[PDB]
Amino acid sequence: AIVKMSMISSKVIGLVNPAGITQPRRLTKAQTGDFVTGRPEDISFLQLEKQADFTVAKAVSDAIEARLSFAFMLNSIRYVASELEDTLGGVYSILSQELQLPLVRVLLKQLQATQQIPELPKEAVEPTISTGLEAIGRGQDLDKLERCVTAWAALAPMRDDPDINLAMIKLRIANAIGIDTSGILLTEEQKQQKMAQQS
Amino acid sequence: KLMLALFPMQTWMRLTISEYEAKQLLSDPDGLAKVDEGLSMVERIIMNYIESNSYRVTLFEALKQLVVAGNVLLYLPEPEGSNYNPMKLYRLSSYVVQRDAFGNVLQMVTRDQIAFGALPEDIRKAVEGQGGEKKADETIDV
Amino acid sequence: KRTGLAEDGAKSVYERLKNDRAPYETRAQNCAQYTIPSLFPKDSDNASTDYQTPWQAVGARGLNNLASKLMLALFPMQTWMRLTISEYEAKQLLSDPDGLAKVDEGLSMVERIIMNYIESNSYRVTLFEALKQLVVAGNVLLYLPEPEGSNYNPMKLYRLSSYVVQRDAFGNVLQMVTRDQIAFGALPEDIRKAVEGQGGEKKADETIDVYTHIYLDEDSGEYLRYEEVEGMEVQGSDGTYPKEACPYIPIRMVRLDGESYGRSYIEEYLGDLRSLENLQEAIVKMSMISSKVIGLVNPAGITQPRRLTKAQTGDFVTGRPEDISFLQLEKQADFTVAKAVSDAIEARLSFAFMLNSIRYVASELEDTLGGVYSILSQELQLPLVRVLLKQLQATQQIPELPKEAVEPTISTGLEAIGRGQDLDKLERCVTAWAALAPMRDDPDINLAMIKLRIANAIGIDTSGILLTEEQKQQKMAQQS
Repeated sequence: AIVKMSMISSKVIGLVNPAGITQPRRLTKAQTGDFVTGRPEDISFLQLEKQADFTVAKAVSDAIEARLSFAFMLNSIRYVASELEDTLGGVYSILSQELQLPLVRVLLKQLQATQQIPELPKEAVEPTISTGLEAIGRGQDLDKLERCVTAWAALAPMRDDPDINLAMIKLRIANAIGIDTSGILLTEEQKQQKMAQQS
Repeated sequence: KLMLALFPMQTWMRLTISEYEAKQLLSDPDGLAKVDEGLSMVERIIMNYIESNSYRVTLFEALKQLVVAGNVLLYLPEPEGSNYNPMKLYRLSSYVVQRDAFGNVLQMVTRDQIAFGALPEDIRKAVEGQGGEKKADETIDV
Repeated sequence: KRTGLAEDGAKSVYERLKNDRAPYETRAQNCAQYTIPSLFPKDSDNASTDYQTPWQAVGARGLNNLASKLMLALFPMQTWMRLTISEYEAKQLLSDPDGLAKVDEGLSMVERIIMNYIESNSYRVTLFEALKQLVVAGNVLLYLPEPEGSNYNPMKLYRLSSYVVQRDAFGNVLQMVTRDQIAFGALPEDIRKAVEGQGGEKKADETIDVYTHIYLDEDSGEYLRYEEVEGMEVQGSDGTYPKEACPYIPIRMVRLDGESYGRSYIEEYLGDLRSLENLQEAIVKMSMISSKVIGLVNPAGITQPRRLTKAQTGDFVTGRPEDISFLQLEKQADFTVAKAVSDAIEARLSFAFMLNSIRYVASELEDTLGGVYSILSQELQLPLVRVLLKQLQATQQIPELPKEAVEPTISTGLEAIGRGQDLDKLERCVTAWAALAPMRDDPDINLAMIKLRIANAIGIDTSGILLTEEQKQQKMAQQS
């Protein structure tokens, strides 16, 4: 509607009042200047008076565009998923079970059928957990590991503090983080056997 | 946005081990770390295969089709040597599906118009045998 | 003697297929007319023709900006394809990870040689022209001539009007004919002798039509290529190319099932261009009308223009100011509404053409806006990287001794800009390893375990960079 009103507006028509004295022939057959007989009020141009309707139409169109943009994320990685992209329509979690997992379940088995990713663990089935949000960047294992290693870096000044037990604190903070320290942290037996081997 | 979220540059799938199921049959945690390293290698190889076969373009086309008309069938041909074989995207107009209430029942039929002369050898001989001679231009429905 | 698809002849098939190419030519001509018209002139159009400039003048800017952005993203100055190795399939047939490092170095050397060849042949300008033609009328045929020594041989770009293509629903069936005119002066010797034998006496000026036709072998074969000059082919040109490494590489911007090619990016914004150009033409014509000045003098008054004209500065003249008046274009509100609508159209087109904006101007900017630029990364990039290879490989310009894998190409931009992201995943792990030094004298922890764990978390391959227990043991034993 707005575009068609604009097209209507584009056309120019010269409304000349018959009761007047201005004759368009002498207007057309005249160069720049060239004083001509007539009155300006006689010549008038048709105009599209439909303005308020234009304003209300523009307001409604703006509102519809705003709601659609909010719906299409035009008015906005994990901030490109979890927040925004999984909040403006929860389809990043329904298409992670329809497109992501099925593809990695078929791609892995085919690549096993050929000799490109030989698997022979005999321990587990190595389940695929594509579930992007869950495993966007190999999970939140690097953050946990760096935090626990940084914490272990501290407490170094207080090594010569017989009252406290460094290993106990280290294991307690590891448990608090929830990280697995089966091999990272040497248990009592591991420490004793390492000391014996060192001799 | 969905293509930058679902399928990003960084690994998008993780291979889990279900700890305490492999620990019992394992010598020292170094074995668990080696298992995790092997899983990471498998993930890297999956990245390599997905990127080498131009899967991203087909996935983006499928994603756009899903947004406009949510449905697409992605056929993954069996690997043959190393020559790239991108998944042949099937739009809505080319395939049909049948589902029960649960979706357990599947009956998927895909229609592809390949002109004689480009028909896989087996199909070329099959169509030639069923009838007489097929023009190299006319389309053959498979 | 030619089999199916070629018995009638290259000329006949080209004439037959030209009728199916007409709609694409017409839409390309319309798109060119509303954008820069000189880009895609009509066949009849020739010298002495004036290309009236479009009124809107946003289509030209948008086309130029899209072409520039696509050149910058798809084909940057630095490397834009990465050679893969299919890890752990070579390790089974490889001695030590140092061999993997050497293989990676060789692949990098191959990539550098490809960059050198692409730059030395002015591929950038031809590719820019091809991208612009794709944006205005998405279809181009890029012929890559067989390398000869080291002399420059830029690809011979073929505009839409110079060739035809035939595709089935999949597009597997190809029957490509390219028409080019050579004025009997640059004709290679074989073609010149062929035409001289077929005909009588020719002139060095008159044009000679040369048709190159390639088609699928009727049997389980590859593409058959031959050149037809006038009725009969030339015995010299009997080349045969594999279905994979075809150096003609037809291109399409927007691919639709059934259609053999076309659907330019500007094709689906042609309505916006139409409306904006109509509005701008109306506004400009209104301005031109307003430019004319006419002195409307009321006859009922007493002011006579003759004494007004025959008077110097000052020179008091009898009359009344109200007698003399000038007609004006009072069409003002219409001007406001037309300006508002034209501005809205310009804004939508501008952000659609990226006017109101390597890796950010690509996987973003030229991605969220522009639909798919990754179709030109599988239709232009990969095919060119797969022909440059096997051509530089048939000639002795790149090493040819894989004997491990086929070394796939991941040329497609987003995936490979700057040899992937290996350098970041390496600098991060090296920075992590640089740390943990102060806690080395900590009997509680095993540093190697944390190093391996962080390497696994990053996902980088640590086969050679990090010495495992065994290799460290042999190294220490040998050092003694």
